[PDB]
Amino acid sequence: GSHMLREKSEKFAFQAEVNRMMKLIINSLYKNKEIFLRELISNASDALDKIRLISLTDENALAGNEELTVKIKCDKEKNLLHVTDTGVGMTREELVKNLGTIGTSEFLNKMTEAQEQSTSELIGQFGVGFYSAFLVADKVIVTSKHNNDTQHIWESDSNEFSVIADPRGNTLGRGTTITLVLKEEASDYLELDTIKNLVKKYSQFINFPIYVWSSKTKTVWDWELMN
Repeated sequence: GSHMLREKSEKFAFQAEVNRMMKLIINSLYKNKEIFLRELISNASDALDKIRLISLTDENALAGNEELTVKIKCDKEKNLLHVTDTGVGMTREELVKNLGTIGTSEFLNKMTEAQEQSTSELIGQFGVGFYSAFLVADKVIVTSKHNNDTQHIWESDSNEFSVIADPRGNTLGRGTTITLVLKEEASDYLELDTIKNLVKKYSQFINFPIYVWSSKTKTVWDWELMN
C-alpha cells in the first residue's frame, strides 16, 4: 500500500530529554570531538557482547552472520564514515525507542554541573556516547538487522528522526552500521591515517577484532586489523 509513506508514520520527534542531552554533549566535547569514534567503537563492542551472551543460550543466535567483528570504512568521495559491527542489532521498535528516548535527570544535572570539569567519562558511563556522533556529522544514519526483525534504517539531522524498512533488504545478516555524513570541517576523519590512529587508540582494549578498510602497495584494498 501507500498509506504508510502517505501518513508519515515513519517520522518521529526526539524526546525532550534527548534534545537536551544532545546539546550538552555537543557543547561539552566541542574541544575533543575525536571521542565520537571511541564511543561508536564502545557501543559496537557492547553490541557484540550482547549477541555473544545470547549465543550462550540460543543455538541459532549467529545464524544471520557467523563473525563477531567491527569494520570501519572511509568513503571520501561520498563524505561518509561507516562503523559496522556484527552485534545483536536492533529491531525497528528498538531503533525508535533506544535512539529517540532515554537516572537521566541526575545525569542531566550532573552534565550541567560538569560544565561550570569534564563530560568525556560521564557520557561513556551513562551510555549516551552515540549522540557524540553529531559533533562531527550533519547527518547520522543507523542501518540495523536484528534476529527478530527485518533490516531497518534510522536517520537524523538531530532535528527529528525517521525509521524506514530497508529497501535493500537484509544485507547486514545481523548487526549495525553507523553511517556519518561528515560536517565539512570534519573531513579529516575521512583520512585513513587519521582513522587508523584513532581506531588503534580506541580499539586497543576491545575484546573483538576491529578492522579498517585500508590500502596497501599496485594499490590493493582490504581489511586491516587494528587491535
